[PDB]
Amino acid sequence: AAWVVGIDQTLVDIEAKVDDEFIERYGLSAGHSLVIEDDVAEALYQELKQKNLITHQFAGGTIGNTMHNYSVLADDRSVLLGVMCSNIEIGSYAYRYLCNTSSRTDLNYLQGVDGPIGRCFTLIGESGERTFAISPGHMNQLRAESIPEDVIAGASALVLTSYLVRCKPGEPMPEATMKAIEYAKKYNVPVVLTLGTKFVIAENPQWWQQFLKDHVSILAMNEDEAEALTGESDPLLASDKALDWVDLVLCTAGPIGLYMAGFTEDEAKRKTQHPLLPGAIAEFNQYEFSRAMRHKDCQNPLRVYSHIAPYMGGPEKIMNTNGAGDGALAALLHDITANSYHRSNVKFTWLTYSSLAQVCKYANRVSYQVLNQHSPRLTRGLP
Amino acid sequence: AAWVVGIDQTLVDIEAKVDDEFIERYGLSAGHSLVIEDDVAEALYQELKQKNLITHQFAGGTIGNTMHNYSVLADDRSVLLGVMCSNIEIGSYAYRYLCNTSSRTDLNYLQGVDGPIGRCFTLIGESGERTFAISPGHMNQLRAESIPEDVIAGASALVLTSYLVRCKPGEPMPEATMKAIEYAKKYNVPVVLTLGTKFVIAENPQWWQQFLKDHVSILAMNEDEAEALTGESDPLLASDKALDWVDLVLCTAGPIGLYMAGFTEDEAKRKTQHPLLPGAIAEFNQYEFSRAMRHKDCQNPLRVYSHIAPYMGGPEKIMNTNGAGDGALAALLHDITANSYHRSNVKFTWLTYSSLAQVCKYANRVSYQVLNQHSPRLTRGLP
Ligand SMILES: Nc1ncnc2c1ncn2[C@@H]1O[C@H](COP(=O)(O)OP(=O)(O)O)[C@@H](O)[C@H]1O
Ligand SMILES: Nc1ncnc2c1ncn2[C@@H]1O[C@H](COP(=O)(O)OP(=O)(O)O)[C@@H](O)[C@H]1O
Ligand SMILES: Nc1nc2c(ncn2[C@@H]2O[C@H](CO)[C@@H](O)[C@H]2O)c(=O)[nH]1
Ligand SMILES: Nc1nc2c(ncn2[C@@H]2O[C@H](CO)[C@@H](O)[C@H]2O)c(=O)[nH]1
Ligand SMILES: Nc1nc2c(ncn2[C@@H]2O[C@H](CO)[C@@H](O)[C@H]2O)c(=O)[nH]1
Ligand SMILES: Nc1nc2c(ncn2[C@@H]2O[C@H](CO)[C@@H](O)[C@H]2O)c(=O)[nH]1
Ligand SMILES: [K+]
Ligand SMILES: [K+]
Ligand SMILES: [K+]
Ligand SMILES: [K+]
Ligand SMILES: [K+]
Ligand SMILES: [Mg+2]
Ligand SMILES: [Mg+2]
Repeated sequence: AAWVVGIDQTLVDIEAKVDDEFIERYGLSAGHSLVIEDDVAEALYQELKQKNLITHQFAGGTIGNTMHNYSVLADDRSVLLGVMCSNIEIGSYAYRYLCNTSSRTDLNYLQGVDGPIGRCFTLIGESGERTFAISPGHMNQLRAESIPEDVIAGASALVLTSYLVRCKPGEPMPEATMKAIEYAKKYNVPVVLTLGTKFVIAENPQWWQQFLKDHVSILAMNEDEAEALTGESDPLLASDKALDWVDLVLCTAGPIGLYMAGFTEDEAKRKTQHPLLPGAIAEFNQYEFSRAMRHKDCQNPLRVYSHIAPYMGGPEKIMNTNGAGDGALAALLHDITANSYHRSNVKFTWLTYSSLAQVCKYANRVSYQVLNQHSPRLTRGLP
Repeated sequence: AAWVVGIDQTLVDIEAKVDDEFIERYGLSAGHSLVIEDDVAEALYQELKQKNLITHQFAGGTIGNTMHNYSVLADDRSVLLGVMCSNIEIGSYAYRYLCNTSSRTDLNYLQGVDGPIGRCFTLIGESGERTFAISPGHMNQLRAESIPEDVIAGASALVLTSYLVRCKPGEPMPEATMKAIEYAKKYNVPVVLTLGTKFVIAENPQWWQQFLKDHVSILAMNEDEAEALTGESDPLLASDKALDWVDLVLCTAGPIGLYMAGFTEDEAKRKTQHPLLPGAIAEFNQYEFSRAMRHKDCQNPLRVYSHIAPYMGGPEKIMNTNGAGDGALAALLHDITANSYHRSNVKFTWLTYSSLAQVCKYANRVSYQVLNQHSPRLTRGLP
């Protein structure tokens, strides 16, 4: 009855640990996600195989990962829009993508293409920095016609990544994304945007601010992406600034924990039972126990905030940080879809089922689980 | 480092509720698994579509289900041997099979075939009886050459179903199964056999007894399959009889619960702390807290037994019984693979990591989880 829908560039992650000389030889920069040309991708790939450097291969992609993790956490249906090879051979990257993907992530609406899916070479340097080298293939060949209106109509949210606007001139993926947003507005489905790297956002932060104003209900980002978007180095102030443009903000801050900022109907606010925290906004967590509402659904919207430290107190061992923030987003999507199911099975129009503080606690536990494994994709739910 | 391997006939389950007149019109008998001819399968299928009777479609197959459930429970690798369409189109049954299958069930060793995978029409009658109509396609075209010796060599168990010997004359699947058993014996890998329906076993129980003697370490069955195999209507006596032929028996008994029978080194026996149960074997659970050992690894083998009632006391609602016993088997496979990992990461050579009583408790919880959903395949682990 309730489900979430996402658009991704269909990607398999190919992971390898490499030298600093490896990153330079293929024109990459540490900590970036960069699209590379086909001839560079082949030389890079051939060298990884030649030197037996590939450590893992698995379905990837920001939104693929997030829909996968949602369905693992909720054991409920998500729908992934994107491309898939029209003829899949055994053992191919497309074959692996299907096998790797969560059983409850519906892949029946992927659009056939006459070329390969994307490859993300996830390169870990000696210093521990992570770099993504993207060989797109046909991953940006999703057409607007292939966007099922009915799937978006019944969805609790439409989930997007900023990477979807990055493509070669004339490819249809940006147009397909805007068609899905059109449908979301038609059916009052909240649009979720997660940001992809500070460097990309920094290319044109003002364009992204206007995009958020125009189309986005829920924003997810880490503190560096937030600084690139808003100019605020303080995650709390960056989140508050972004509330000028969206309804609800998830801003993760690594070892500091994570922040949520949103709106609630002033009449319905709920004060916290935790000590009031100091910050750039004094006592910002005063109404942490409130549930989130879209701004338009409030007569007297009150801004509310929450912060929660990592599930992991102290410097407990991190196996691999890749994907931790997107895991926090998957927890939020679970709470939002739970609210949709509880509404159909029936006052104030809520956005989340739980309070900001409760959603933050859940997101923190999910992030921890992702930190304790190599993949950005969970394959079992929380204990 | 540790994994389990299974051989299945690659099958998608197509489920429908139908009338008693439907079962007769296609030559079926309630409660059976029957192979049907291609022209009958097409008429049966066309009628299910015409009358919009299909309620669910999902990857099926006894061993596919069990490898899937193992990997969901353990969040560890299983390997599935079998066939797969060589060219997979989007939306096809082969495409669905790959998407449905657990992320940690390795499907990279499936053998290409130039025809369709199997279809199991799972038909639920008005009276609640379940019938399986099998359209094999190329599911029995697995060749012995396609059995990876290295995969079996490092496995904690080779898992088979009695259905693997059912095929058309001249098809290679029986020979491929015997090749895998050959490798299992070569590397001292225990062979697991689960029985598929009382009616099939009853066709030649003595052949199955000799097969078990010759090749099988671990036997899994329900009480009706056990009666067909052994002639014993009492599940405890049927399990004890089967210990004449195998090392360890899992005999499930529906609302009565389930039984385990095995061997332990007499010196290493552990007495229970539960009240001694009456039965056809007096105080049969006296050494319930012992771990299981293969008979050949005992100098003084002692027969040990355990019984555990259902996790569900009382007549609590059952959503769908399909697959509950095979879920219990997946729990046992988890405990056996855990023992293999704990051995490599290091006395008596054990078969299970836990006692019979503990394995029975775990198997009962898994069965309950399968009873509380429609599919025989779990998509999330235990809480
Ligand atoms: N170094 C760390 N120590 C403890 N917790 C961490 C650490 N890095 C990430 N986390 C947890 O994972 C969450 C998301 O991490 P973050 O690095 O902010 O996201 P991203 O994956 O987007 O870079 C954090 O809110 C925190 O709970
Ligand atoms: N009617 C029932 N009531 C309670 N528990 C059940 C029932 N049917 C099955 N179970 C549970 O599921 C387990 C396996 O069920 P069973 O019907 O024996 O296996 P199969 O699926 O092979 O027919 C049982 O041991 C029991 O724990
Ligand atoms: N959609 C998409 N995901 C990306 C891109 N670059 C990196 N990622 C993914 O980001 C994930 C880590 O957060 C990896 O699984 C990558 O596949 C990109 O250009 N597009
Ligand atoms: N997200 C958000 N929307 C606002 C805010 N103030 C006004 N709006 C809405 O944004 C539009 C600009 O007037 C109108 O639809 C307003 O209702 C704000 O602080 N945050
Ligand atoms: N391998 C195999 N599984 C079967 C057969 N008949 C029924 N099943 C499966 O048994 C399961 C229920 O226990 C279903 O998922 C069916 O697909 C058969 O002939 N072969
Ligand atoms: N499973 C099992 N094997 C046995 C039993 N008794 C003897 N064997 C073995 O079966 C073979 C027949 O002698 C030999 O390998 C014996 O060690 C028994 O009760 N159960
Ligand atoms: K991000
Ligand atoms: K990770
Ligand atoms: K899958
Ligand atoms: K059975
Ligand atoms: K079931
Ligand atoms: Mg990080
Ligand atoms: Mg049953």
